[PDB]
Amino acid sequence: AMKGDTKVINYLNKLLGNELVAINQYFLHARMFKNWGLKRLNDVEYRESIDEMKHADRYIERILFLEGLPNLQDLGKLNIGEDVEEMLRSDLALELDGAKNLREAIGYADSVRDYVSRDMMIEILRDEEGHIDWLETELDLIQKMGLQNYLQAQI
Amino acid sequence: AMKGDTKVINYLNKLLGNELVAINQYFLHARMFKNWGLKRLNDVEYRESIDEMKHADRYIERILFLEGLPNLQDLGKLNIGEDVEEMLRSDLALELDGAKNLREAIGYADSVRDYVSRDMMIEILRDEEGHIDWLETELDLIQKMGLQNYLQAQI
Ligand SMILES: [Fe+3]
Ligand SMILES: [Fe+3]
Ligand SMILES: [Fe+3]
Ligand SMILES: [Fe+3]
Repeated sequence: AMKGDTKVINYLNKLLGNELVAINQYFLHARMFKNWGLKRLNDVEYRESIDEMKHADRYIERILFLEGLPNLQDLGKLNIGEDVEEMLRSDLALELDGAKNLREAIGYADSVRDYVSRDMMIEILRDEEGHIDWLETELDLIQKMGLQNYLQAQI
Repeated sequence: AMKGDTKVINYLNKLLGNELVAINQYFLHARMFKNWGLKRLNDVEYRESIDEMKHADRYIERILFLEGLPNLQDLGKLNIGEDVEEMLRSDLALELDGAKNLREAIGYADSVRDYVSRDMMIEILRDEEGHIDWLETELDLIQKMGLQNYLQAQI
């Protein structure tokens, strides 16, 4: 019914890619956390991978509605941590860069008056910023407490 | 309780990577098929992504049990098709190469007498070969019938 802007489509595909990587990374990390007996951390990672799945859905829906083609695009490795701090750091690196990409896209969607795409991305960004926030606190505590002291209060 | 062979672990991580890519690709393709009104094709792609998820689980379980670390490793783009034939071809390219990697790994697991890893991979290979087979038939029919004639008998 309506072919959308092609740079918007190109942005949506870039963001979709970000989500797929986030999905795979939190799936792995969640399983590693669980293997260690860190219920709380596994719980949040697991639910996060579910959310990112949901974002990915929204993105694909939107590309298809705009008569665009899903088109990844080199996702890019992929930094599975070897300890909790490392894992959370890679996660936060992924999230921050994702948020950036979202902010640029939202800008461009608005310039070209794709308010539907813009508003969808804004809703998603809000989600991103909450997890970013959560992540920055955990890493703060590991810093302040020390990784071992931090873990043991999880257990 | 038991640190496993490190080349086996390295192989398991390579195969895990293959699964993650397969998961992301069939998730996308399944959604594209569905957007076109191809219930049967979407149904099989969707269920396939579920299976590959299950393989990924088995792999991560096994790496963790062998005191190995999940470690991807450049997944590699990623070839989303633009029509059904193209999509199925990319899928089959992915599957065949995956099967190959499995066969090498199974060989090596057996040489070093990791029968548990070997047997797990054999079970997985059997799954791979069935979908490969299914895929080779669909592509045969598209060839014999022509893509349009093929589709319309789906609908
Ligand atoms: Fe997201
Ligand atoms: Fe997020
Ligand atoms: Fe598989
Ligand atoms: Fe398969």
